[PDB]
Amino acid sequence: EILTLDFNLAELPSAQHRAGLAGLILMIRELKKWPWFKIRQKEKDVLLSIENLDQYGASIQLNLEGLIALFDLAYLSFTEERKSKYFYDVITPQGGFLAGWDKSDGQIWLRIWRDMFWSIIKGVPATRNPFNNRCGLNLNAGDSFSKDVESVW
DNA sequence: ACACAAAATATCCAGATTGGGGACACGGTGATAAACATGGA
Repeated sequence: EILTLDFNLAELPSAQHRAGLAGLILMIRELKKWPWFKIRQKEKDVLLSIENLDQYGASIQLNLEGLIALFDLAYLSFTEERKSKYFYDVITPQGGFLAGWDKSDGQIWLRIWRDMFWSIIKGVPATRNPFNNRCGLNLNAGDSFSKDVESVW
């Protein structure tokens, strides 16, 4: 189906509420700049359109497939191997649009952001339950997850 | 027992010299613990 949402910045009580709006706008724009997103739109009829973009208000329209694609991009994770200084691997999220803008030497700035994300915001195992299962998937292979999307939808 | 008078001018230091030589710490350590919050069937 089609689901439409509208939001205003004059009623949000927390700054993080306002920050999330810009974050999701950037995520949608990053989706709009990926060929595989257009391939998904052509095949599964993915709907994700920003209607109103002004100083105060915001509007969005999306379907189930668009939400699934957004979740796949945002919650993409991979596996990294670490050696003590007897081997151990650590699951690390991809980072979303951060990889698309980080051109620094070795993406060391990305490393700091990834460490904080797993370490504090995601200290609860909940990131790991969601993050580890998601990890290692291939977008080009059509891999997707929708068990959690149904509850959110 | 009466009265009168009770000091005046010159001068009050000159030279040479006021420290020198050596040294201003050595080692060992610079806290240790206990006091949780969210998920799926």
